[PDB]
Amino acid sequence: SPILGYWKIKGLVQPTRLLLEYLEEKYEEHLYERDEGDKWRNKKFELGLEFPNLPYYIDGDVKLTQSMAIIRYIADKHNMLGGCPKERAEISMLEGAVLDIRYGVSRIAYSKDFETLKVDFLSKLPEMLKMFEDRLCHKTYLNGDHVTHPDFMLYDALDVVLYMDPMCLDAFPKLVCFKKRIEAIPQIDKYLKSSKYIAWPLQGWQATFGGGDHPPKSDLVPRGSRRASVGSRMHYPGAFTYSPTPVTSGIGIGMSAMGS
Repeated sequence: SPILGYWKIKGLVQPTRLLLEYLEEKYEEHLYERDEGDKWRNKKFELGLEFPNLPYYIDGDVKLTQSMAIIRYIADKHNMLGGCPKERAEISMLEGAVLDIRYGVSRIAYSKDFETLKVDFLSKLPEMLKMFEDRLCHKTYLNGDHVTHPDFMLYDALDVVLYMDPMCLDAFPKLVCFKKRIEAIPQIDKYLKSSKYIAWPLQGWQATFGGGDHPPKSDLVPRGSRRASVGSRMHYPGAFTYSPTPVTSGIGIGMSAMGS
Protein backbone atom coordinates (compact mmCIF):
# COMPACT_ATOMS: atom_id res chain seq x y z
CA SER A 1 0.00 0.00 0.00
CA PRO A 2 1.32 3.44 -0.99
CA ILE A 3 1.11 6.29 1.50
CA LEU A 4 1.17 9.76 -0.03
CA GLY A 5 2.30 12.32 2.51
CA TYR A 6 1.87 16.09 2.51
CA TRP A 7 0.03 18.92 4.28
CA LYS A 8 -3.75 19.22 4.32
CA ILE A 9 -3.49 21.65 1.37
CA LYS A 10 -3.48 21.75 -2.44
CA GLY A 11 0.27 22.50 -2.69
CA LEU A 12 2.48 20.30 -4.86
CA VAL A 13 0.73 16.98 -4.26
CA GLN A 14 -2.72 17.91 -5.58
CA PRO A 15 -2.26 16.82 -9.20
CA THR A 16 -0.84 13.48 -8.04
CA ARG A 17 -4.04 13.23 -6.00
CA LEU A 18 -6.06 13.65 -9.21
CA LEU A 19 -4.05 11.00 -11.08
CA LEU A 20 -4.33 8.39 -8.34
CA GLU A 21 -8.03 9.12 -8.32
CA TYR A 22 -8.29 8.85 -12.11
CA LEU A 23 -6.33 5.58 -12.08
CA GLU A 24 -8.64 4.01 -9.49
CA GLU A 25 -5.51 3.65 -7.35
CA LYS A 26 -5.39 2.38 -3.78
CA TYR A 27 -3.52 4.62 -1.33
CA GLU A 28 -3.89 6.27 2.03
CA GLU A 29 -2.36 9.71 2.51
CA HIS A 30 -0.61 11.00 5.63
CA LEU A 31 -2.07 14.51 5.88
CA TYR A 32 -0.38 17.04 8.18
CA GLU A 33 -2.01 20.29 9.30
CA ARG A 34 -0.65 23.52 10.75
CA ASP A 35 -1.02 22.24 14.30
CA GLU A 36 1.07 19.09 13.89
CA GLY A 37 4.18 20.70 12.43
CA ASP A 38 6.02 18.91 15.23
CA LYS A 39 4.34 15.66 14.19
CA TRP A 40 6.24 15.82 10.90
CA ARG A 41 9.75 16.29 12.30
CA ASN A 42 9.64 13.53 14.92
CA LYS A 43 8.73 11.33 11.95
CA LYS A 44 10.43 13.00 9.00
CA PHE A 45 13.64 11.00 9.35
CA GLU A 46 12.12 7.85 10.87
CA LEU A 47 10.79 7.05 7.40
CA GLY A 48 13.92 5.57 5.86
CA LEU A 49 13.49 8.42 3.41
CA GLU A 50 16.50 9.07 1.13
CA PHE A 51 15.81 12.76 0.55
CA PRO A 52 13.43 13.73 3.39
CA ASN A 53 10.57 16.06 2.44
CA LEU A 54 6.92 16.59 1.51
CA PRO A 55 5.22 15.31 -0.61
CA TYR A 56 6.41 11.80 0.12
CA TYR A 57 5.36 8.32 -1.00
CA ILE A 58 5.97 4.74 0.13
CA ASP A 59 5.11 1.71 -2.04
CA GLY A 60 6.98 -0.63 0.29
CA ASP A 61 10.26 -1.17 -1.53
CA VAL A 62 9.97 2.43 -2.69
CA LYS A 63 10.67 5.08 -0.06
CA LEU A 64 10.58 8.04 -2.43
CA THR A 65 9.97 11.78 -2.36
CA GLN A 66 10.49 14.96 -4.37
CA SER A 67 7.29 16.67 -5.48
CA MET A 68 7.27 15.54 -9.12
CA ALA A 69 9.32 12.33 -9.07
CA ILE A 70 6.29 10.65 -7.49
CA ILE A 71 3.64 11.76 -10.01
CA ARG A 72 5.88 10.52 -12.80
CA TYR A 73 6.64 7.27 -11.01
CA ILE A 74 2.91 6.70 -10.59
CA ALA A 75 2.57 7.68 -14.26
CA ASP A 76 5.30 5.17 -15.09
CA LYS A 77 3.59 2.20 -13.43
CA HIS A 78 0.76 2.61 -15.95
CA ASN A 79 2.69 3.46 -19.13
CA MET A 80 1.79 7.17 -19.05
CA LEU A 81 5.21 8.90 -19.24
CA GLY A 82 6.01 8.21 -22.88
CA GLY A 83 6.59 5.43 -25.39
CA CYS A 84 9.55 6.95 -27.19
CA PRO A 85 12.08 9.63 -26.20
CA LYS A 86 10.25 11.73 -28.84
CA GLU A 87 6.87 11.92 -27.09
CA ARG A 88 8.35 11.50 -23.64
CA ALA A 89 9.82 14.87 -24.46
CA GLU A 90 6.38 16.31 -25.16
CA ILE A 91 4.86 15.25 -21.83
CA SER A 92 7.79 16.77 -19.98
CA MET A 93 7.42 19.92 -22.08
CA LEU A 94 3.71 20.12 -21.29
CA GLU A 95 4.66 19.30 -17.73
CA GLY A 96 7.26 22.07 -17.56
CA ALA A 97 5.10 24.53 -19.43
CA VAL A 98 2.50 23.87 -16.74
CA LEU A 99 4.99 24.31 -13.88
CA ASP A 100 5.74 27.80 -15.19
CA ILE A 101 2.27 28.93 -14.11
CA ARG A 102 1.91 26.54 -11.19
CA TYR A 103 5.23 27.87 -9.89
CA GLY A 104 4.50 31.35 -11.18
CA VAL A 105 2.02 31.81 -8.35
CA SER A 106 4.02 29.66 -5.86
CA ARG A 107 6.90 32.16 -5.63
CA ILE A 108 4.74 35.27 -5.62
CA ALA A 109 2.10 33.67 -3.37
CA TYR A 110 4.10 33.90 -0.14
CA SER A 111 5.83 37.22 -0.87
CA LYS A 112 5.22 40.50 0.95
CA ASP A 113 4.21 42.54 -2.09
CA PHE A 114 2.23 39.75 -3.70
CA GLU A 115 -0.36 42.41 -4.47
CA THR A 116 2.17 44.04 -6.81
CA LEU A 117 3.92 40.95 -8.18
CA LYS A 118 0.36 39.84 -8.87
CA VAL A 119 -0.17 42.29 -11.73
CA ASP A 120 3.06 41.27 -13.43
CA PHE A 121 2.24 37.55 -13.20
CA LEU A 122 -1.16 37.95 -14.87
CA SER A 123 0.68 39.97 -17.53
CA LYS A 124 2.65 36.94 -18.73
CA LEU A 125 -0.14 34.44 -18.01
CA PRO A 126 -2.41 35.33 -20.94
CA GLU A 127 0.64 34.64 -23.10
CA MET A 128 1.31 31.31 -21.42
CA LEU A 129 -2.38 30.31 -21.53
CA LYS A 130 -2.20 30.55 -25.33
CA MET A 131 0.51 27.90 -25.50
CA PHE A 132 -1.96 25.51 -23.90
CA GLU A 133 -5.06 26.80 -25.67
CA ASP A 134 -3.38 26.64 -29.09
CA ARG A 135 -2.27 23.09 -28.33
CA LEU A 136 -5.84 21.89 -27.74
CA CYS A 137 -7.07 22.52 -31.28
CA HIS A 138 -8.48 19.10 -32.12
CA LYS A 139 -7.48 17.58 -28.80
CA THR A 140 -9.49 16.23 -25.85
CA TYR A 141 -6.48 16.35 -23.54
CA LEU A 142 -3.07 17.96 -24.15
CA ASN A 143 -1.75 14.74 -25.67
CA GLY A 144 -4.83 13.90 -27.72
CA ASP A 145 -7.42 11.22 -26.93
CA HIS A 146 -5.77 9.82 -23.80
CA VAL A 147 -5.06 11.31 -20.39
CA THR A 148 -1.55 12.10 -19.17
CA HIS A 149 -0.21 13.30 -15.81
CA PRO A 150 0.37 16.90 -16.98
CA ASP A 151 -3.43 16.98 -17.42
CA PHE A 152 -4.10 17.13 -13.68
CA MET A 153 -1.14 19.49 -13.66
CA LEU A 154 -2.87 21.83 -16.13
CA TYR A 155 -6.19 21.25 -14.38
CA ASP A 156 -4.62 22.12 -11.07
CA ALA A 157 -2.72 25.05 -12.58
CA LEU A 158 -5.91 26.24 -14.29
CA ASP A 159 -7.87 25.78 -11.07
CA VAL A 160 -5.50 27.94 -9.05
CA VAL A 161 -5.15 30.65 -11.71
CA LEU A 162 -8.93 31.00 -11.66
CA TYR A 163 -8.54 32.26 -8.10
CA MET A 164 -6.18 35.13 -8.96
CA ASP A 165 -8.42 36.46 -11.70
CA PRO A 166 -11.65 34.54 -12.37
CA MET A 167 -11.62 36.22 -15.80
CA CYS A 168 -8.21 35.04 -17.04
CA LEU A 169 -9.72 32.13 -18.98
CA ASP A 170 -12.50 33.80 -20.96
CA ALA A 171 -10.30 34.55 -23.96
CA PHE A 172 -9.45 30.87 -23.66
CA PRO A 173 -12.55 28.76 -24.51
CA LYS A 174 -10.77 25.45 -25.13
CA LEU A 175 -8.94 25.56 -21.80
CA VAL A 176 -12.27 26.10 -20.04
CA CYS A 177 -13.63 23.16 -22.01
CA PHE A 178 -10.56 21.20 -20.98
CA LYS A 179 -11.13 21.91 -17.29
CA LYS A 180 -14.86 21.16 -17.56
CA ARG A 181 -13.84 17.91 -19.24
CA ILE A 182 -11.51 16.64 -16.49
CA GLU A 183 -14.19 17.49 -13.95
CA ALA A 184 -16.58 15.55 -16.20
CA ILE A 185 -14.58 12.39 -15.53
CA PRO A 186 -16.37 9.93 -13.14
CA GLN A 187 -13.27 9.08 -11.10
CA ILE A 188 -12.58 12.82 -11.00
CA ASP A 189 -16.29 13.49 -10.63
CA LYS A 190 -16.52 11.46 -7.42
CA TYR A 191 -13.37 12.86 -5.82
CA LEU A 192 -13.95 16.59 -6.13
CA LYS A 193 -17.23 15.56 -4.53
CA SER A 194 -15.83 13.43 -1.69
CA SER A 195 -14.24 14.27 1.66
CA LYS A 196 -10.85 13.27 0.26
CA TYR A 197 -10.93 16.41 -1.87
CA ILE A 198 -8.76 19.17 -0.31
CA ALA A 199 -10.31 22.45 -1.51
CA TRP A 200 -8.10 24.74 0.61
CA PRO A 201 -5.68 26.29 1.08
CA LEU A 202 -4.14 26.83 -2.38
CA GLN A 203 -0.58 27.05 -1.10
CA GLY A 204 0.04 27.06 2.64
CA TRP A 205 -1.98 28.62 5.47
CA GLN A 206 0.95 31.07 5.57
CA ALA A 207 0.56 32.15 1.94
CA THR A 208 -0.58 35.72 1.25
CA PHE A 209 -2.56 34.12 -1.58
CA GLY A 210 -4.39 30.81 -1.42
CA GLY A 211 -3.62 30.91 2.28
CA GLY A 212 -5.92 30.70 5.28
CA ASP A 213 -8.42 28.28 6.77
CA HIS A 214 -11.13 29.69 4.53
CA PRO A 215 -11.36 30.57 0.79
CA PRO A 216 -13.46 33.74 0.86
CA LYS A 217 -13.17 36.34 -1.92
CA SER A 218 -12.35 39.13 0.57
CA ASP A 219 -9.32 40.74 -1.12
CA LEU A 220 -8.52 40.18 -4.83
CA VAL A 221 -9.04 43.18 -7.15
CA PRO A 222 -10.81 44.32 -10.38
CA ARG A 223 -10.05 47.35 -12.57
CA GLY A 224 -12.14 47.79 -15.70
CA SER A 225 -14.91 48.93 -13.35
CA ARG A 226 -13.52 52.47 -13.44
CA ARG A 227 -15.07 53.25 -16.81
CA ALA A 228 -18.34 52.94 -18.77
CA SER A 229 -20.80 50.04 -18.63
CA VAL A 230 -21.53 46.81 -20.51
CA GLY A 231 -23.70 45.21 -17.86
CA SER A 232 -27.24 43.85 -17.78
CA ARG A 233 -29.51 42.11 -15.27
CA MET A 234 -31.89 40.22 -17.58
CA HIS A 235 -31.86 36.41 -17.32
CA TYR A 236 -28.13 36.21 -16.57
CA PRO A 237 -27.71 33.50 -13.87
CA GLY A 238 -24.23 34.70 -12.97
CA ALA A 239 -22.31 34.08 -9.77
CA PHE A 240 -19.72 36.84 -9.47
CA THR A 241 -21.03 40.30 -10.52
CA TYR A 242 -19.82 41.02 -14.07
CA SER A 243 -23.32 41.76 -15.46
CA PRO A 244 -23.39 40.54 -19.08
CA THR A 245 -25.29 42.19 -21.93
CA PRO A 246 -27.06 41.20 -25.16
CA VAL A 247 -25.23 40.12 -28.32
CA THR A 248 -26.71 42.98 -30.38
CA SER A 249 -30.39 43.95 -30.07
CA GLY A 250 -31.76 41.13 -32.21
CA ILE A 251 -29.94 40.56 -35.58
CA GLY A 252 -26.83 41.96 -37.40
CA ILE A 253 -28.28 45.32 -38.51
CA GLY A 254 -24.94 47.07 -39.19
CA MET A 255 -24.35 50.78 -39.90
CA SER A 256 -25.13 52.97 -36.85
CA ALA A 257 -22.95 55.31 -34.75
CA MET A 258 -24.52 55.71 -31.28
CA GLY A 259 -25.00 58.98 -29.41
CA SER A 260 -24.41 60.85 -26.14
